[PDB]
Amino acid sequence: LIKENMRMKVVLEGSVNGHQFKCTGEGEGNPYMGTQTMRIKVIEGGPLPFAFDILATSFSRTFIKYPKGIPDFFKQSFPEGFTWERVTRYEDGGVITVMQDTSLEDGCLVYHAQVRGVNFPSNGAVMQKKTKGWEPNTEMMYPADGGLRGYTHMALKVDGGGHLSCSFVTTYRSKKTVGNIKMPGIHAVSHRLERLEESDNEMFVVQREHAVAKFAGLGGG
Repeated sequence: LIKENMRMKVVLEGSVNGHQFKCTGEGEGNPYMGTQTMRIKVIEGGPLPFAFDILATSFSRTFIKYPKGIPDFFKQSFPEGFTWERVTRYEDGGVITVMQDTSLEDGCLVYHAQVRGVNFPSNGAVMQKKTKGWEPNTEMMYPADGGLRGYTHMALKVDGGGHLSCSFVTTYRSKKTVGNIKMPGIHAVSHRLERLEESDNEMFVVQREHAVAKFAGLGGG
């Protein structure tokens, strides 16, 4: 079901500080190598009056490299797929809630994300488009009643060389209820998300991600 080269398509829509928009993306990657690239268009509501960086982490968990010794929750969830629900809090008060469905349709991964952001300061780096991409990070993953909870502290680079911190907790839930998933233990996922291309107003973006699971040291228990 999950081949060495897999394509994905995504619809992402919602609002940030009351501004409605819709984006569509399509890409491909190597799910067992933890690599993927996506080409994204803002098709409604552009140009967005906020940094695209705040959406970039909402566009793919099937594409994580898992070593022997750590079961891959996401790959095992197919054909039914899985969902994820996330609340992201930024240090300047911005809050983004995202609900995402992941499905496998005609051999393609198909994502739908609904996003609602509020409370971003009007003259902050996000709403003034003064961001410069995400620093690499490590997400902790914990088993929780047959799903996973992911916990992340991320740093968004800003003009002036500072960072805006954010944290989030993601609930990952499998839609497979025929067949069982072999649950992992506590582990960590290292991510690096890079912007490859962008147009002037960010209405076209290409981004690539590398994600590799690892054991979590003392925090692994």
